[PDB]
Amino acid sequence: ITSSPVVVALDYDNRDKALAFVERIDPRDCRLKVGKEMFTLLGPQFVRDLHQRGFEVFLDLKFHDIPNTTARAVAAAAELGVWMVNVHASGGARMMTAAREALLPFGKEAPLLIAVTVLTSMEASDLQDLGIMLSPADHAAKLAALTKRCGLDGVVCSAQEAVRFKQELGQEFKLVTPMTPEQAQQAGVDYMVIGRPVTQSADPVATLASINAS
Amino acid sequence: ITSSPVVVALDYDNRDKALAFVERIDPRDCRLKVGKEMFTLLGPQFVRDLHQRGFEVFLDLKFHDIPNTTARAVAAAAELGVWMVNVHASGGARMMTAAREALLPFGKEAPLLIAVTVLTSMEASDLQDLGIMLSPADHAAKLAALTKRCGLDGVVCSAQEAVRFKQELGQEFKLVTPIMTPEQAQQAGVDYMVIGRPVTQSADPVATLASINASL
Ligand code: NA
Ligand code: NA
Repeated sequence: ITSSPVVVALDYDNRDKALAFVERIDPRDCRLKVGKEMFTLLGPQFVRDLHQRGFEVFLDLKFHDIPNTTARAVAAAAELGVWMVNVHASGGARMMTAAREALLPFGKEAPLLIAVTVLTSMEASDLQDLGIMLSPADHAAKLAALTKRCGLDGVVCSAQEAVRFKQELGQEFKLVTPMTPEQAQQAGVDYMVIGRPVTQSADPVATLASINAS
Repeated sequence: ITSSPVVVALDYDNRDKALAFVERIDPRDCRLKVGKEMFTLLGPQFVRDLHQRGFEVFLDLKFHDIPNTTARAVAAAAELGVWMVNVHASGGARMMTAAREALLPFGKEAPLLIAVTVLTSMEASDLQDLGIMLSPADHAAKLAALTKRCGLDGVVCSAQEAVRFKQELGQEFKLVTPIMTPEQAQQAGVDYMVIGRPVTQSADPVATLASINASL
């Protein structure tokens, strides 16, 4: 297992460079996130290699499709054994319900099922283009609320909103964040994705130690 | 390369079933669509395996992420040599621009870059949960217009919007459709037509395809 809430983003262009960083660290100190870049390049096999090496994996593919296809993609993630997988709440309640129901047969050995609400990249201008008058946080709030209605395990959101979300949605609703690793823990966050501060550091392990220690 | 506008959806749950079907057909008669069902199970190597068999491939993963991540995913698809790849218009105009710019190094060898607008699964009630009061057809038209503004090659849409989108967006702008029949889809202006079970679960898929192509 691992006591850490830290998930280290592996956003590498190349297999060996990723694994050479992964050798330098220990499954006890963090989990790993595998996103669309490395998955499109290497496939589930890279996730298996991380599993061999003892790590738990957040498969961050942000599934956004019709309900049958998302349910089958999420079930494939569960068959792969990953620890967390995410879907777009923008896919709607039926799609999330279907992703949830696909995991029921896996029991307590299913990955956590997290919704992306509003991508951290989106400003209000981006939202106007798509016909969303609200602010990024009000729309994210509405999507988070829809996510909890469908019984998913939690949402991706800013640490700024952790306070507000743990309020409206409950303590057990997991908040994943893609404001210090101390300030965020106190404000509600459950797991913390951190990339370059760890992967571009000199002693990622010590950096890991330092974040963890707080 | 085939002259057929048919793209047969590979939505199997294992490699051997998929290959049993694919080895029955000829790459001159159709293209193949690989979506999340099979990419999450078998990864990019399955795409390379289909190319070894001579097929062109629509990688249907519907990338919806921040711009710099989508852009890397799109370039990974072009490095794979796929014929088509898609993204969600919902990711916004900067994500689509970043996707298009990721294909500039690949020149004429680049995949066609297509944006999903509204998934065919979404009814008005599914959209209202999200704060969209526009009808699906109108929300898709809005996303389709944004897609063309960003310089992408076309959109996924229903044959029911085909005539509309060709009027609004022009003959060059590609329409990929996933009840109207093939010939009627063509007549409406659809460029490429994804077809799944009618072919994959047919008695003789070689014969079902040939009948489809004959009407086109
Ligand atoms: Na995000
Ligand atoms: Na669709």
